[PDB]
Parts: sequence; structure tokens; C-alpha cells
Amino acid sequence: HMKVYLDNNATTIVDPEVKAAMDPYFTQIYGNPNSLHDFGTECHPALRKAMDQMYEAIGARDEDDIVVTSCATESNNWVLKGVYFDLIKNGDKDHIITTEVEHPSVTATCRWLEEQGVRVTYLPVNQDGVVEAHTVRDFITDKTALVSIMWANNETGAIFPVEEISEICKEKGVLFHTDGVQAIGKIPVDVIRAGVDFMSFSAHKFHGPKGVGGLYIRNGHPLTSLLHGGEHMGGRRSGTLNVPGIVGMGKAMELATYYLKFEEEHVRKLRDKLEDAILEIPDTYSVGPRENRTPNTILVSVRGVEGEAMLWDLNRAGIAASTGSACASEDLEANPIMVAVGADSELAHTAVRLSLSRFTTEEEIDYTIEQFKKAVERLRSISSS
Amino acid sequence: AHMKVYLDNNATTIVDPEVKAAMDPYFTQIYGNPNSLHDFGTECHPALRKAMDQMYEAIGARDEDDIVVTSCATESNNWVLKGVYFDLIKNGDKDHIITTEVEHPSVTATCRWLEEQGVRVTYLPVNQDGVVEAHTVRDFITDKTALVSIMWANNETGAIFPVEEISEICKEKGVLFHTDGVQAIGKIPVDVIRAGVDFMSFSAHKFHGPKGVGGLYIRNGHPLTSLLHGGEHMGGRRSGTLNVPGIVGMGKAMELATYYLKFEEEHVRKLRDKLEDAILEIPDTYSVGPRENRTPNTILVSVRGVEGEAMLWDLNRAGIAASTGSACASEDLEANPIMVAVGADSELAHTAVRLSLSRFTTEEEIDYTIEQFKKAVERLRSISSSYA
Ligand SMILES: Cc1ncc(COP(=O)(O)O)c(CN[C@@H](CS)C(=O)O)c1O
Repeated sequence: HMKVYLDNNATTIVDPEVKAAMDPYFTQIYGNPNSLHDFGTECHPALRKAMDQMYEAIGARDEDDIVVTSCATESNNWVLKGVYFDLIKNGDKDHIITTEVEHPSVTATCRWLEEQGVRVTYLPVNQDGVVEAHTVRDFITDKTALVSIMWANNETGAIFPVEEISEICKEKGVLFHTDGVQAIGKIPVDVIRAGVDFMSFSAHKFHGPKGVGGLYIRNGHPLTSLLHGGEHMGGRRSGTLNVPGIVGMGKAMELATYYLKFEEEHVRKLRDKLEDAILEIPDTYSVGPRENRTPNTILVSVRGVEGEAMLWDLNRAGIAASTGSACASEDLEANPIMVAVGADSELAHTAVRLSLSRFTTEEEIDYTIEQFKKAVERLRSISSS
Repeated sequence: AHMKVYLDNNATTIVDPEVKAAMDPYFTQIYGNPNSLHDFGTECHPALRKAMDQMYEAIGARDEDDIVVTSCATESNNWVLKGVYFDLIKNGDKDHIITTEVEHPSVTATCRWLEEQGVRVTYLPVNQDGVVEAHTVRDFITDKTALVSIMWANNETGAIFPVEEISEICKEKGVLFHTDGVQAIGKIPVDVIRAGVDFMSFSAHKFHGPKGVGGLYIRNGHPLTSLLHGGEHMGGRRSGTLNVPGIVGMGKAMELATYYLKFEEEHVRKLRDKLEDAILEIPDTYSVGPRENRTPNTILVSVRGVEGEAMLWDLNRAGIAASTGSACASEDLEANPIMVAVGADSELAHTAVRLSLSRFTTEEEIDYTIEQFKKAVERLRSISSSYA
């Protein structure tokens, strides 16, 4: 029996180097950076270094803005409610396009905007678990204010064609925001190559601390503040800076790009080992194409067994995983398949989500394979099918 | 910097090593998401319950009440103001908010943006004692006032507001009462049912907690449209993954603050009074606000020949960290020159020096600050061609 964490898409471990980078900024260095005295200014070089690491990690340019928020939920709320305020309540627009598979910080915010009279189209997802750019083009009207599509999905790990969608959005002169939380540390992130106007990210998903996130804004494009007040973050987001959070986020982002550039294949190899071994069990289906999937994610549907029961049995075995909604469909020459679906859909059964990190070991994968096969056999012996 | 001395505690505070130790496991040792169902996520749950319990116990909240953990008091203020605007103004029959001219910018600028949305806002000016009295609030409440937002204690003068009396008047009028209570925790007794407030904002980095975490108290879980929508965190009132280290540290820090309250009433007050009396020994110096209504850790002193920003820079060169405060000139009832608080926007406002202590201030820090303060005043008055 060994404890094994494979829920990294939900949250990640803080790299000991990140915690070490953060440590001084609680008790040794505690001044407010907005103070003029030496106590406040002592942390300023660390803040500049952190912001530089962030800009370098996502490929933003000097004209661009990167506002430090409390979480990606704040960033998504900010983008949606601010563009609603700027272009919809005091503009000539009334439409926002998104997908059925967004994070609740996008979906519920869009539903509240719907409650305010905003027309929103929640774009359904294709067989590949993705939304394609031509459907976006077809749904853009002359009143669409913003298109908000996640960069990569948190349940399936499917990567969205963010560059093509950006090209379509620029042709129609409409703003483009992406929830890039699942992208940082897992796929190359270049926000001018992706052409996004806004990007949300969260540090505790690439091994930074919880409680700090960010919103990237191309060229400092106007966006009414969600938090008003002092002139923090260039007057775009008030509230005292989470100095430890900022330092740790910068360090974690730098480390994430470093391990993406060298250790991409170690994590990808372990995911592929786990997925191939699990698919050796009869009547198991991995959701989404791997050649378009983040290197760390598997979403498996097991037949007869229920995803939550599989999670409970794994947790009793010391293995932490999560859920993901999937639906049943047919292919074109290998008919039975499981495809991504909105959690609200009535067609949805629950599949098991296993998400690795650069800290996963091959021993964890061997134990996980063995215990997965044991749990499948055990729960199918007790299954109603 | 002959000796480094921190007297800018009203701006931010050092993290108590016990608070940092309480936080330590929840970065690398305990990292699961508390919203997960597996054991990795649920491992931190008892610490979260204990931290939330410490908060309820520290401010005297009841079980029916709600305490939502935010990212900072700025988030709490934005949330309260914009939410009551959404609830009672854009989808109600109300259109008026009453506040003061001395609020923190997270309240003032939010109110200005709401004015830009058509909300009537009256920024009540402050009296000689540096406070807003309850009868003035009563005089400005109409049947259209949606919310009254008045800070519990001032961050520049430390003056304590009569939040209880204002609450009684608000209850007579059936209007909601919010207080920005950031300056109150750890400095004065905080009892949110005795204060009768409906909302209270607070920020952990003011009472030796970490930066990046705050809270909003809600008296009966009163409806308030979420500032952050999404998952059902904090009872569905503020979504976003929990800042577990921040929450743990905030609970520990608030418990420590209530324990150290008597230390701050007695010893910290004694050191503040030493520093203030020593400074007031300098000719043509004026302390803003009456001490008998002031938090034990705050001084806002006006010097006559000297300029406030130059005085702060000169103190920092001596290793002393302080801040500013806006002040105006007046006379008392005996027609004696005194300095009184004023909104920073007023053209009658000059800059005063703000010195704020903490439970970690030592008497050596106070003696060194007295000496260097007197030296800097003499130096800056010695070069003036105008001082009499
Ligand atoms: C009364 C009051 N209300 C809100 C805040 C802001 O707290 P946050 O957690 O950063 O949002 C503060 C902190 N203001 C600091 C620095 S901005 C001062 O120099 O006085 C405050 O004093």
C-alpha cells in the first residue's frame, strides 16, 4: 500500500524550490511594496524578477500587461464582467460565445450574464473533445462582444486550436479570451503566437502556491476593473500584493517552462505507460485523442463500473484521481466510443480522470496499474452487468 | 539606517512566526484540493474548520452568521458595494449610499464608480474628533438609502468610529450597515453582534497574517450577489480554489490577535504614549485626533516648519519606517490651534507623519525613534527661511 497522487489537473504540489523562493516574504521581508520606506521597497527587486519570469514564461511583450489576481476564477470573472460592462451595458453589443466544457468560473459567470440579458451560445464539443474555429466563425454576429474558449480542457486534457480561433476573431474584429490554466507547464504557451487578447492562468496548477493567479491582457487593452481602489497593478486591480504568491508564481512559471523544455517526455512516457496498461483491460476507453492531449491526462471510461465507485476503490487503495463527464457515441469504423460532453447533459456517464505531474514516479505508475486492474476486476465481479 | 525600526504597522504587519509555522505544511506536505473527494484533498479539512472556527470566535460571530474568505479586504469592499448595488439598486427601489470622506480607496473609488453608474453617494465629512457621528447618518438616510458603509477605525488617525450607535440608527431605518474593520482586529475589541453591523471587511496582513487573504462577515448569511461566480466555494458565495495556507494563517493570526489584545491595550499603548508625549515636547507639534478615542498603536503628528514627505524620507535615512496622514488646521473650543483630520482630496490638507506600533515594538525602538524624530525636525527647521 502506497499513497499516489494522480489528481494534478485539480491542484499541484508546490515545488520545494518555489516554497524556498517564497519563504523570506512572510517574516523577514514583510513591508508593503506601496510604502516609500526601505522596509517596503526591500521586496521590489523580487517583484520585478517575478513579473519578468511570468512575461518570459508566456511570451508576452513589453507593451502587454500581466495583472496578478487571486485565482483564475477572479481572472475569468474579471474578463467576462468587464467586457460585459464596457461593450454590452455601455455599448452596442449583447453576445458572448463560449463552450459547454468551460470551468464553472466561466460557465456560471456566463449564466449570470445571461440573467442580465446577454445572449450567450455555449458551443458544443466535437468527437475530439474540442470546439473548431469554423463553428466560432459561423456563430459570430455583428453584436458579439467577446469569444471565450478555454486553451485546454481540465477533464480530458484536449488542446484547443487557439491560434485558428484567434485568426477568425481578428478577421471579425472581436476580442478573444482563453482560460489557459491547463496550458501552463503542459504545452508551449506563446500569447502572441496564439493571438489571444486575454488569458487566464492559476499558479497552483503548475506547482505554485494556492491563492494567486493572473490575467494576461494584450497591449494593455481597456478592461474595467473588477476590484477598484488603489493604484496596484497599474491601476487595474486594487488590493495589497500577495508578495509570497507573486514570487512563488514567477519561480513556478520559470520552472514549468524549464521542465516543459527538457522533461516533457518523462511525464509523457509515464502517462502513455499508464494509459496503455489500463487499456489492456477489456472494454476500457480513453476519452480524447492522445496526439491532441496534454501529456499528463487520461480520462478512462470503464464498462459496467461507475466512475465514482472506481474513485472510491482507488482512494481506499491510496490513489487519488478525479471525475470527468463523458457520453457514449459511435465512431465511423470502430463504433463504440466515449466522447467529451457537458456535465449538464443527460447523456453523461462518469469516467475516471488520472493526471500526472513532473513529480510522478514510475513506481507510482506500476502500483497504479496493478491496483487499477485489481479494482476493475473487483467492481465488475460485483457489477449489475 | 543606524537602527532599523518598523512603525508602519497600520500599512502592513510582520507575519507572526507561529502563523507562518501553522501555514508551512499546506504548501508541499498537504497540497490536495479541499474540494476533492480523495484523501489527499480531505486531509486539510480539519485545519480549515479550525481556522474558520478561530475566525468566528475572534470577531464574536454566531453560527447563523457567514464569514466568507476573500483575497483581501479590497475584494470584500468591492463585493459589498457592487453587490448591494446589484441587489437593491439595479434590481430594487433604492439609489443612495452613505459613507465617509476618509475611507480606504477600495471603498472610495468603488463608490465613485457606482456614482458613474447613477448611484447617489454622500461622502460624509469628518468632525474635529476625526469621526462621523450617528445623528448625521440619521439625517442623511432617506427611504432610498440602500447601504451605509463607514470604517470601524481610521487607518491614518486611528480614530474609532461609533459603529454601535450608527448600527442602532440604521436598524431604526431598516438600512444595511457595513464597516471596513481592517484597522480594528487586534487593536480594539471586535464583537460584530454588539456592533450590530451587517457586513465587516478585514484583512489578515494587518494583524500579523499573510498577505493575499481577507474575509467578509455577513450577519445572517444575508443575500449578497457574488463578486466571484463559479464553483460552490464558501457556500457558493465566493468561488475559486481555497487559499488553504492563507486561511490557516488567518485563523491562527486572528486568535493570536484576540489573545494579544490586552498586551496591546496596556504595553503597546504605554509605548505609543511615551513616543507621542516625547514628540509633543517639540514646539509647534500637533497630534491629530483625541487619544482617548484612538487605537493604542497609532500617532498622526503634524510638524509646523517641516514638510511631511521630507520628514518621512529623513526618518527612513535613519532607518525608521513611517507613513503619511492628511490633516487640516482648526481651533478647539478654547480657540487654541489644533490639527484635525481631513480627506486627502481636500486642498486644505497638508501632510502629517503617521507612526503605527505593533505588539513587537520594543522600548529601544521608541527611544531611538524619539531621538531621530527630534533630530530631523531640528535639521529641517534649521534650513528654513520662513519658520518662526
Ligand atoms: C482601512 C483599510 N481597509 C482596507 C485596506 C486594504 O486592505 P487589502 O487586504 O490590501 O485589500 C487597508 C490597507 N491600506 C493600507 C495600505 S493600502 C494603509 O496604508 O493604511 C486599510 O487600512
